[PDB]
Amino acid sequence: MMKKIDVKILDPRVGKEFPLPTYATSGSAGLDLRACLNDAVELAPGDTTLVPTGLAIHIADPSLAAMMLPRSGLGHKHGIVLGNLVGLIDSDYQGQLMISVWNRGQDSFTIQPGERIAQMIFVPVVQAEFNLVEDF
Amino acid sequence: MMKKIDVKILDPRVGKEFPLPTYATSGSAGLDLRACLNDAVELAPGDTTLVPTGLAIHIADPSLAAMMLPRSGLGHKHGIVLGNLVGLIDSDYQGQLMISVWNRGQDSFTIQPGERIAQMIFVPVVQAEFNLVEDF
Amino acid sequence: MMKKIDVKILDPRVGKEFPLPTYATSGSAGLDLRACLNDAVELAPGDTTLVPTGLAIHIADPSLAAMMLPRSGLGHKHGIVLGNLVGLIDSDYQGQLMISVWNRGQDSFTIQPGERIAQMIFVPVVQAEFNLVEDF
Ligand SMILES: O=c1ccn([C@H]2C[C@H](O)[C@@H](COP(=O)(O)OP(=O)(O)O)O2)c(=O)[nH]1
Ligand SMILES: O=c1ccn([C@H]2C[C@H](O)[C@@H](COP(=O)(O)OP(=O)(O)O)O2)c(=O)[nH]1
Ligand SMILES: O=c1ccn([C@H]2C[C@H](O)[C@@H](COP(=O)(O)OP(=O)(O)O)O2)c(=O)[nH]1
Repeated sequence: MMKKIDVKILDPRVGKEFPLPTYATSGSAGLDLRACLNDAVELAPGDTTLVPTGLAIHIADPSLAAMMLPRSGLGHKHGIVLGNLVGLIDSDYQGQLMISVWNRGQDSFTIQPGERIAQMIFVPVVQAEFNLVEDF
Repeated sequence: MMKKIDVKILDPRVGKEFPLPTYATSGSAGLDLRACLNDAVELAPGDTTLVPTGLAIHIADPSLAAMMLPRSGLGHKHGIVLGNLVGLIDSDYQGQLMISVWNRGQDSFTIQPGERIAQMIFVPVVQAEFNLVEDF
Repeated sequence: MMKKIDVKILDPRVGKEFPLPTYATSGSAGLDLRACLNDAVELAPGDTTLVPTGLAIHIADPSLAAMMLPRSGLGHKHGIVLGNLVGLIDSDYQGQLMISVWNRGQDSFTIQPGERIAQMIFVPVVQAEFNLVEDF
């Protein structure tokens, strides 16, 4: 299913020094995001850091949200995951996408400028209207 | 999209001492949940604890589930996340919502009564009917 | 909502030594997955391991993805979660489902052959078509 999402580029390097995110295959559910850094960031085990993506999106439709997940190989093989585990991006959020990266493993790891470090999917969300009942 | 969800309050303090969860903005995808505690809980790095919310919901529609996620600022900035990473609440679950809180960081942190510590979103789920094939 | 998903069994023990995954209740959103191991795997605190499921699925519909989540009791009570926190399975992925299991807790834990260690849900995903704008 395709839905149009507005995106604004916040850093000159995006699209130039490294590309805008794209779905690898037609059956891909997540987009990879890349670290828009100036210099490489070394993470010792336990450290977390905030990495800019140089992008800002505006989903604008209230039935849709985006989730940021770890990448499997990096999570499982290298211990490089998200400090907030899963990031949730609301339809009305329009600031920069920032990635909390946490080193949950036992070896230092250096994030390279432009490396793909997390992935994003867009899911339908429903807003609950609570019906108070004293018992179900 | 709005769907009606039944909710039963399990503790007298909910709605009184602190409010029932609400969507901050019209374009919010998650509801914040608050710790329905009697006393503050100090978490040393590594500790996990189970926090009641004083609420029980009953989604009751089998095409819908709820997920409990960490809050970004607390996850990323303070290392306060969920012990089971992401909690999944089924449509037929009707017991109390309980939040596993884990201190994945390096400083002790005290959870205050009524503090917002996790967030919940409602997503559509599909139930798979498996078609056995010997090869795709 | 029911959607048909093709599944191919990769190990003789699946369906025989332990069953194919099923929804416990009609209102269940996730399927439990079981470790298709030969011998029990002991995990010391900090360790991660990759566990086969002996299964391969092919969602094949591009509006649908599957997520692998920790099980609550094991995550919260025993510190046994996923090394990549949340696993995302694309509609065109057709290789074995493998589970990164991480021991985030403080006690060694042994995974038994056939034990249920993670759960899977199928969610609708949307593929974003980015509309470049200089400002929102
Ligand atoms: O990994 C993340 C998570 C969230 N956000 C943005 C989008 C979201 O709308 C806003 C607030 O996030 P939250 O999960 O509501 O947490 P908090 O209220 O603790 O800031 O920050 C990010 O850029 N990256
Ligand atoms: O953070 C959580 C996760 C789950 N639950 C409830 C809802 C769910 O229906 C029930 C069982 O959870 P599960 O993920 O199926 O795990 P387990 O079978 O290991 O108890 O517990 C919570 O209250 N909080
Ligand atoms: O827990 C997991 C996560 C993913 N996969 C499969 C499905 C997915 O299509 C493929 C690639 O996963 P990914 O999240 O894209 O990460 P990476 O590109 O780092 O391999 O591996 C698994 O078997 N188990």
